[PDB]
Amino acid sequence: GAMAPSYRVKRMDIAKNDEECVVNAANPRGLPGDGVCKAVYKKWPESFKNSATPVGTAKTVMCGTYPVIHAVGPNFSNYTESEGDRELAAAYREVAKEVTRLGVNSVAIPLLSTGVYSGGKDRLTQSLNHLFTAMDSTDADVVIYCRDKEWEKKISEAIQMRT
Ligand SMILES: c1cc(-c2ccc3c(c2)OCO3)n[nH]1
Ligand SMILES: c1cc(-c2ccc3c(c2)OCO3)n[nH]1
Ligand SMILES: [Cl-]
Ligand SMILES: [Cl-]
Repeated sequence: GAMAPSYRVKRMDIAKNDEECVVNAANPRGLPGDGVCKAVYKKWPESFKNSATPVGTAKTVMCGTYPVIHAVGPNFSNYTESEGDRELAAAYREVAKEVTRLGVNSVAIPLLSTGVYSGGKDRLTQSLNHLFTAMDSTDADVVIYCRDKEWEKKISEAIQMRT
């Protein structure tokens, strides 16, 4: 575990992370995808061997010895708000199981279902709160990666508010 487990947020490509493993915002079919998923495909293509996994689950595949945790958030275009909320919470619980199993001291994580699976809604708070619900009981240092300047500020505020 980390000596003083923390949350941090950085505004940069998660493919450039400085953590011991990465979470991919994966699609269920293990396809290269878009956004975070395509960045992860470019950096760790070997990790897409048999990475297909259902919505609400995570499946880890090693790129060398570097673990890629493929976490499949729901696409809110297809799910009801209620069912999507349940699957988004479930994906993050499976990420916490994998991070724990791997024994890493740090993990790079995107906000699941906030991009093209958002169904056109701002889900920063919904996705971040499910991240915290899952990761709070882990002792890994968590580094959240985002692209938007305003999201960075809002994620940073939410982290600092609970310290
Ligand atoms: C294509 C674009 C990017 C990207 C991701 C996050 C960023 C960023 C660029 O500039 C500010 O924060 N990664 N692949
Ligand atoms: C649309 C979204 C992105 C993207 C790629 C990598 C990222 C990211 C966003 O947020 C952190 O790591 N590229 N084009
Ligand atoms: Cl997404
Ligand atoms: Cl973002």
